[PDB]
Formats: sequence, structure tokens, C-alpha cells
Amino acid sequence: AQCEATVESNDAMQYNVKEIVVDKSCKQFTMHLKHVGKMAKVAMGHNLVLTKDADKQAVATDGMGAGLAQDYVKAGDTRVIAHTKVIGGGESDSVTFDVSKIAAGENYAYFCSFPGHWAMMKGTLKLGS
Ligand SMILES: [Cu+]
Repeated sequence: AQCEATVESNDAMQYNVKEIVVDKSCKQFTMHLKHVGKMAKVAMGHNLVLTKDADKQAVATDGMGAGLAQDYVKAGDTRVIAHTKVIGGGESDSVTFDVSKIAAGENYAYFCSFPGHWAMMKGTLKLGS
């Protein structure tokens, strides 16, 4: 596997990749998000938020309450391993995190915390083996 991944998000509330594998050789990992659509953030912004799979809904719910100016992620949320900014069509963002935060054998989710999107925009991240 690799030490970065790129995920595209679009105007139909989809990510183009459903699984990311972090190579065991990596100390850090970078997630690149592209918004390949034409909708504005007000309507159809997207981010990428990485959590333990069990924490997805709780983080998304707290994120809605945080608002767009907080990238729809609660400030200081200890359940968030990493997140990007919310972007609109024609934009991109990236975030890097320490792979020591990812444990072998655990299930992680990456998802969009823009209101309503997590039900459609979610994949799995795991540490390779
Ligand atoms: Cu989204």
C-alpha cells in the first residue's frame, strides 16, 4: 500500500473510493479530498473526517451542531483522528495524521460530516498487514 490517498467527492453525495489502506511502512498518512462537482458549500460541501467506526454517528451529530465555520466538526473533539476543511465544488484540501493513532485490527471510518451526508459518504480505513 501507500502513505497517501486521494478521495473525490461529487454533486451526487458520493465518494469515489470506499476503502483506504494505510501501509505499515508509514509514520504519517495524508488524505487528499477533491470536490469534483459544481455545487457550492452551502448546498453540498464535503469534508473527510476519520474516526473509530463506532464513533461515526456521534461525531457527525456533534459536527452538525458545530457549524460550517468549524468545518462541521466539534472543536477539540477527541474522537476525531483527523479531518479536512469543508470544501465546495472546484476546491481541494488535505490533512496529515500520525499512523500511531491507527491500531492494527481496528475498524476506522472516514466520512463526510456535512449535515446529512454521513449516511451516503463513508468508507473504511485500515492499517495494512
Ligand atoms: Cu459531504
